[PDB]
Amino acid sequence: NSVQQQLEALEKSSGGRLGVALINTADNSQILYRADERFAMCSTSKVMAAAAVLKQSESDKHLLNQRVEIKKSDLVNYNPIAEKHVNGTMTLAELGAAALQYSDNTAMNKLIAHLGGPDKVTAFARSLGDETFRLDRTAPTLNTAIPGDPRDTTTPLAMAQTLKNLTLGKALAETQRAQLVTWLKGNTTGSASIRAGLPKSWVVGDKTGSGDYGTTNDIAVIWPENHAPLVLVTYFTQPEQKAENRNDILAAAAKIVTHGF
Ligand SMILES: *C(=O)[C@@H](NC(=O)/C(=N\OC)c1csc(N)n1)[C@@H]1N=C(C(=O)O)C(=C)CS1
Repeated sequence: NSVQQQLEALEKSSGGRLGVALINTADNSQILYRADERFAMCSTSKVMAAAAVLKQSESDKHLLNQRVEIKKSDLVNYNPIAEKHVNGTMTLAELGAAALQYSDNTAMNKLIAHLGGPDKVTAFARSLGDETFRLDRTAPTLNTAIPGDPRDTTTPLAMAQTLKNLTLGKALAETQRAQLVTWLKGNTTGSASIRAGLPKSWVVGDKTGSGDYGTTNDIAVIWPENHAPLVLVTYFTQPEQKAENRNDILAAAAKIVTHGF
């Protein structure tokens, strides 16, 4: 079976819908599966919000250290870092780190509020040439992941292209690019997702997402030991609202598409 056959078979066995885009930066080749179809991003959208703040910081040397007050009323469904800082402050940099490395939903909301709302995140994506990304809601409602709902969606290929631009390319100034990469590499939430399908010693930066409809996502940049980087988006969603999330499917997809590399 070819790689395409392998992916189709994975989806068939999955009980849902799998979206994969891998970009091999060695030769600009791609491994694409439903890559122009829309999926709910869930918390993978946090990369775009953090990057939008990094872009602003290029032209404001005080931005990343700007204090943001954290209140009990800011707490939502999942906020392991922000809850430690109630009655105190976190900087915008600390909010970026918490959003990306712990998937702190309060931190995401502070980034969105700072930027001026979800539509400002969409505008930032558009500024990078991403015609597909849209952010419509704050956390946690951006994770409803209802089949066919266009809110808070993108396609695997659009997200792979933009993640490449953000981390390895044309989107950010060098210090800010490096900061985004540092954040992604230090993610704590991705052990069982793309990372689990790769050689243990490969360096990886990623951002996960999980939502309703068993929606289970991960977006990654991967640095092999002897090869150019790979950029990989694995999105997965299921037909029933209360389906279990399935990080194992993402690991399995990663293993399939990184074979040989
Ligand atoms: C991002 O995806 C976000 N997900 C949620 O807050 C969830 N629902 O909001 C309606 C959700 C659905 S299933 C589940 N576990 N959480 C955060 N993302 C993750 C992640 O896996 O990246 C988390 C660690 C914290 S919650």
